Amino acid sequence: RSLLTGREREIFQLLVRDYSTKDISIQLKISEKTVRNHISNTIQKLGVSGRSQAILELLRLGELSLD
Repeated sequence: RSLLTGREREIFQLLVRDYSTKDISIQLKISEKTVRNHISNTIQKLGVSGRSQAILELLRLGELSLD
């Protein structure tokens, strides 16, 4: 079992790829407000200061790839 849902992991894998929250919402077919709230929720779960430190935490945990 993971610390993220499949959806949360897919959102952060697209931030690694320099997608805007607007691009991400289109690709995953959800609202941009929901993309933002997922990101906020993960930031709080990981205890980190923002999106950059969320990405680096999830790379350190083996949840994301650099590519």
